[PDB]
Amino acid sequence: LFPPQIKVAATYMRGGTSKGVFFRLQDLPEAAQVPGPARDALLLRVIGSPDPYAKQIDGMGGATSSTSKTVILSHSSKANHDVDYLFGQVSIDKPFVDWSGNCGNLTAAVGAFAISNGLIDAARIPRNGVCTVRIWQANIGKTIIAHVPITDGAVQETGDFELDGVTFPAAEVQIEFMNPAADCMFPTGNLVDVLEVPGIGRFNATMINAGIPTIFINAEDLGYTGTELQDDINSDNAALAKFETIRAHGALRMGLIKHIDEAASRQHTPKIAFVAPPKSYASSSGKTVAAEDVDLLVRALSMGKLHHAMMGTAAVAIGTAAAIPGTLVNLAAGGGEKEAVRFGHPSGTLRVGAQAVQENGEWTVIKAIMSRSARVLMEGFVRVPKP
Amino acid sequence: LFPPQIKVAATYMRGGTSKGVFFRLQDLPEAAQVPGPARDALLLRVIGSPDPYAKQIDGMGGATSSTSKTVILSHSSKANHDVDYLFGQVSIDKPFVDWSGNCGNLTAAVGAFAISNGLIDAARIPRNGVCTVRIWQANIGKTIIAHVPITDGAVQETGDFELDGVTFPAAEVQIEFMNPAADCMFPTGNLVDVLEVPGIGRFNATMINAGIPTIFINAEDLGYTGTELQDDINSDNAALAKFETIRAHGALRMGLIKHIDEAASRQHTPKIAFVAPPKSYASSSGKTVAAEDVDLLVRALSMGKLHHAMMGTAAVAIGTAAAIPGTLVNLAAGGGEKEAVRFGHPSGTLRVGAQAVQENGEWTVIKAIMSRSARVLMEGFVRVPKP
Ligand SMILES: [Ca+2]
Ligand SMILES: [Ca+2]
Ligand SMILES: [Ca+2]
Ligand SMILES: [Ca+2]
Repeated sequence: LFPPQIKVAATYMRGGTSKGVFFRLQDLPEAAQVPGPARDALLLRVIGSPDPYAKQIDGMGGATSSTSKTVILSHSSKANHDVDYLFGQVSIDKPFVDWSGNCGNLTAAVGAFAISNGLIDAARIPRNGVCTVRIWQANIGKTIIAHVPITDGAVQETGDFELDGVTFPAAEVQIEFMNPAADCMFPTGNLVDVLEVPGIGRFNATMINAGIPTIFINAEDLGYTGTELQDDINSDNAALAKFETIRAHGALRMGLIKHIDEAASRQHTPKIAFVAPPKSYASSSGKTVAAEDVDLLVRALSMGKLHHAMMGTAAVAIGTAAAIPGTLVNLAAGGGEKEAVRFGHPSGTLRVGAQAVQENGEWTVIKAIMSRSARVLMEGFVRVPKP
Repeated sequence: LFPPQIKVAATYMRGGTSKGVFFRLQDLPEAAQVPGPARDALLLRVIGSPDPYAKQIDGMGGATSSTSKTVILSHSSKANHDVDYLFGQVSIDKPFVDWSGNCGNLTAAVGAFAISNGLIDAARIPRNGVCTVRIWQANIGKTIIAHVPITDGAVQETGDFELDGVTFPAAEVQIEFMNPAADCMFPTGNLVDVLEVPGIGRFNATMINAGIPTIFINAEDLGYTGTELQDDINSDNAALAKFETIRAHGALRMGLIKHIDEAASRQHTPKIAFVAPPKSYASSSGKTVAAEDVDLLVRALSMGKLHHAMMGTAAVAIGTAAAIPGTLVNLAAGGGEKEAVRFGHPSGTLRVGAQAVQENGEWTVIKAIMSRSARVLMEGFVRVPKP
């Protein structure tokens, strides 16, 4: 006996440079309406994981970190919030869904999905204009604001706003990551540190907890320039192994793990990235990024490979770190106080703003801001074999 | 000033080791219900192409040949057929949909889709048992038969049938490719030819038109063992170019194209593949394929890269060629008469049957047979901006 597949109401969306499968909590099977193995098993099967072929041909996944993602949204019980946002990074190779972080790219899609699916107080949705969606990011306990355009009572998806890494234009969605610093911003208590990896090297690093726990290293310390593309790194097993050990040692120094061996099973956080001063390069689309077009270069890894553009959470970490004089990110951008930076990633450029202000002689960051876009790709029902 | 996206009823399915977006003809926007610019533009946009980033983040595509596919199905008005099947291979990088060939992997999905969407006379569907779907493959003008299991009047999707390259088991769907040889099996009139490839060299090749036009060369004559996985070839841009030049010159030699430059925008057909005698190797999943487990090894390229498993149409070409004594495929399997072969591809093994009969010095093949599986991944509506 092999019962028919179940059907679960879902929407497949692009948010920024990421793709995800979005669910209303109430649309999930009863067993999956709370965190736990039942929920994880459903999401794993929807995506096509675990997959020893690493192709996700038997699911909704695209076999990359940017395309192996799930989102569960529900009404909020938090004061001054409209929607609760839970994000699951679905492992391609392991039966594991990681709930330890946010997805900054899908935030624009979160706002749109909430409006389109009855998760926002109707009084907050104008007939035309802007719907300000106040998102409670339930993974990290942070407020994120999405300013979603509205036309004729519906989300305005289409438009002429272009973002590097996104093939086609769409409507601009402004996002505000409120109070991004973990609440410490710098867990080591230092703006810069030296990560000692005995027998491998010594590496200047800034370790910051804002957007997502992130370790920034200088490109030159790795023999890189910061202009590298995926093909320069992602077939280099030695380089990948090196990034992973530095990430592990950074995780230990940040107090995110107690023993170095824990890093193997904790792949999603912290992120590791490398920075450099402005330099001209051809992006992955063949478009020239001039040194004059950027304040710095940043490349980041996700789930053990160089990311094709930039993770939204990592973009928050870049903006926040750039606003603090003396961080490796700030110094790559020429030092001094900074309200915003435009950085060069493999697919082009991204501008992120972060207002740092002194209070009691210490830096505080009110918010980090960026613009993304989002659109529905498919809507209806996903199917999996009966649980 | 920017109209909403349109909704198009569609089903996203896995068929064999491929994923595709399936449409009823009548569900398409009127402009796309005939061949031409409007249809190709729509399918490109659904998939997320052309994409200079080569990631298909802004569409249904998975940025690989196995995952950049569209299918248009309708009830057949042709005598002795149930469903008209039109397959479009959507280019990742170019504004092109290739209509020159079939997709053998998606054939099982075509049968299931036809049953589930009223494209076959209900009187032909048993309440419980197997529904024999007669498919008119409209790209190549051939009959293909799909034997789809039925439970309680609906397609039985789930089951315990396992196929190398498919993550999870599903219901077995037996497929029959009727009279696979082109209306000639060997367009050159020879079982093995010397293919002259200007700027590269000359190669012994079997060029066969069955399932899909295919050029077969010995692994050793290209400097390979036949045990190669994707990482051994797909980052070797010199090797890839060499393959493409040979593929182009083979296309010309087979009379598929009139001029060598036509191969640039005819990428789906012909295919190029290399063969070897049985050898042990670890598959892409880490599973050992023992030499005793197979009759030969075959690796094939699709759209310029080594394929992750095997194309279904190339599997037909392999089975058919193996059945004709003296082809490079037959010789790789040790020669003599063969009614079926199991070959090793990067993902494991696949068995194909194709009995050949000799009369008056000529071999004919009534049918090529293999088993696949299919399942619905998502159903509902895809969205694209208003055309
Ligand atoms: Ca990628
Ligand atoms: Ca293919
Ligand atoms: Ca129709
Ligand atoms: Ca592939």
